[PDB]
Amino acid sequence: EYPTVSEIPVGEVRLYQIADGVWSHIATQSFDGAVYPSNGLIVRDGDELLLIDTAWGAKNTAALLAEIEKQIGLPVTRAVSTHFHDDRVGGVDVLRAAGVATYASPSTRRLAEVEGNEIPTHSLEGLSSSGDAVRFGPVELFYPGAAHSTDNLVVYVPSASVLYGGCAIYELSRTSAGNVADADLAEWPTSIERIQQRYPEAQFVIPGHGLPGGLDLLKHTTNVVKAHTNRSVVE
Ligand code: NA
Ligand SMILES: [Zn+2]
Ligand SMILES: [Zn+2]
Ligand SMILES: [Zn+2]
Repeated sequence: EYPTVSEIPVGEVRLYQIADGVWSHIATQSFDGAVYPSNGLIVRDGDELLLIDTAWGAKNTAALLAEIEKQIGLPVTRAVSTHFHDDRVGGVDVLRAAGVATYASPSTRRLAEVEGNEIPTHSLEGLSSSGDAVRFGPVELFYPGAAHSTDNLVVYVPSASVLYGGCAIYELSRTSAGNVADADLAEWPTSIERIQQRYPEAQFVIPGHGLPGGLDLLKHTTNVVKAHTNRSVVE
């Protein structure tokens, strides 16, 4: 029942409840002449909500806020962007105008500024070096090292065993490398292994784009990334 790319008109946002107090948000965007889906996370935070990632642009993010109020009815009070690309920070200004406190690591904030992308307000401490983890409300933020980008964070919800990999993790249907312009292809498998070693208890794994699955999304991603490094597509 997870919504697929052809099931979400561009400009609309769907929510999917993964576990008690955990939802993903799903939006779509035109990119490279195709239409791509994109996931973020919503985590219940007492009587408030913690948002992970925007919905890829101002229009989608406004629709995300409206859909959250329609379906959940609790206020989004904080948001964390997991890397500097537009599918993660595009819409930060909308969140800020809606009273959401926006956060990213210093590295993400700097890279967003260099790229010309929206810059989250707050700087997350303690995520500078590969292997660093910090608790942030009801989630753990983890910097596994460079992968899809040098700044990419992953997010674990310990109460629900939900691992949100962001764009460092590919859905199973993705057979080839996606947007790797800013990626560290050489470190990506090592970074995935750090994720596997830290969260072997994860029951649900949410990629940055596409269908959730289990922990075999990690090995699938390593396989695809390694094939790309070797100028190969297998699947
Ligand atoms: Na709180
Ligand atoms: Zn990206
Ligand atoms: Zn992405
Ligand atoms: Zn595979």
